[PDB]
Amino acid sequence: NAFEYLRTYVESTTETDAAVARAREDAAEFGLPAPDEMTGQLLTTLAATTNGNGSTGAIAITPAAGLVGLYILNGLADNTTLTCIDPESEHQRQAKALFREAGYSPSRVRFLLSRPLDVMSRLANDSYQLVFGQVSPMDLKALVDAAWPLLRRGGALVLADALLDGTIADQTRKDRDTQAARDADEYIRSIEGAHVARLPLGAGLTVVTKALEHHH
Amino acid sequence: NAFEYLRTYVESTTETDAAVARAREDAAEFGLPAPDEMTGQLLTTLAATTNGNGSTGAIAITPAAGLVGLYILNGLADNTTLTCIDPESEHQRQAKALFREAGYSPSRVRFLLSRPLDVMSRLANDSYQLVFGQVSPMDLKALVDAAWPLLRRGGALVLADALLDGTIADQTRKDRDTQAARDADEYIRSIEGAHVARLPLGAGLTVVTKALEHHH
Repeated sequence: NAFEYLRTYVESTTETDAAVARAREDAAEFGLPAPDEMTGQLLTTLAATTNGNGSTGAIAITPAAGLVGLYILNGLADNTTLTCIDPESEHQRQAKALFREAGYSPSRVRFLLSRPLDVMSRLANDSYQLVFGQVSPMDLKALVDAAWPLLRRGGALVLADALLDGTIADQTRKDRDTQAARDADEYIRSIEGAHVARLPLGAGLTVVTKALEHHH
Repeated sequence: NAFEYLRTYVESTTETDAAVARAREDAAEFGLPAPDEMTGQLLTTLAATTNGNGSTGAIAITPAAGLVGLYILNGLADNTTLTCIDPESEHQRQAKALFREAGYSPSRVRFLLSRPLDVMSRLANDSYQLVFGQVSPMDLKALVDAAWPLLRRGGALVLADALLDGTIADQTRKDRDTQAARDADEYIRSIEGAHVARLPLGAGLTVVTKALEHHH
């Protein structure tokens, strides 16, 4: 109930961006998983707060990198890049187009036509300040193991719909997916030197940031 | 409906912290406004992601600075301080005690026994990476004007319950408060070089971070 009145007021009141609205329309036309406006604003916040200094930039692992990427590019420091990863070629065309239409230079974005877990093995460790992942619950754990090394301290890994609306921790709900999402959550909460925040956005967002060195 | 199952699973699954649980019990015993566990985790994330370099640290403006402060201290870099602000002396005793009980050194915290809007005039501009405010809707605008100058670029101002559960933008709802919260929201969305994210936490959280310099 109350979630939607908040959503409605925030959505019906956020100044519309043409490039963003276009990317949201495109994603919907192709049936792609697209984080809502509130989740995107939080992506802009993290891209803006995370440290661009010494950072290559951000990584967006999702079929709809255009929508997500636009939110990230809004906050990211100019001397960093957005690296998008998806194996589908029309998704590469879909993304580069949206960036082109928005006023973005090609030098700010990089698209890797690959399966996420295959190419992350080819990126530099400790070089990224932000990683957004939109994957299947069965890939969550692998994505965490793949992304963690790439993340810099003060860096955040953002996992969309990772909580399956709370579906997890439910006797009735036996499922290949629910069980994988449950193991991911339990696994994520077990890693050391990580800050875990699980928020009421989309189907439940898990953001895990790499802790800085602490005396306490 | 779905918000609580997510909340329940996340709350019932977040590894309990003694110092934090104590601060949450204390706040409840004194009837103080206390952000839930999910909002606190997001505070840790921002304290961890924002830049401690060249920053004095964070500011917590709230009657329950102990609970809020503990979440912030978890992420904040060691070479920064948490500045708490409240005019009530038992709140100062309440906070310093909770920090003392948690393993925190007195050098990491600073308490200013003052009314927020009176003392912010006495702090250094462009020196803070994070400011959390828990105020009345009638003080929101003034808090933004007071906090903005103190915030560094890449810095975030976090305003608790600023959306009044979406209550705003409602013909029926005439009110001294709703009208002030509405003007604050409209005013906040008008400032330039600011990233505004409004999220479904508490009664509606507004976080506005100071944008970095952008060519785009």
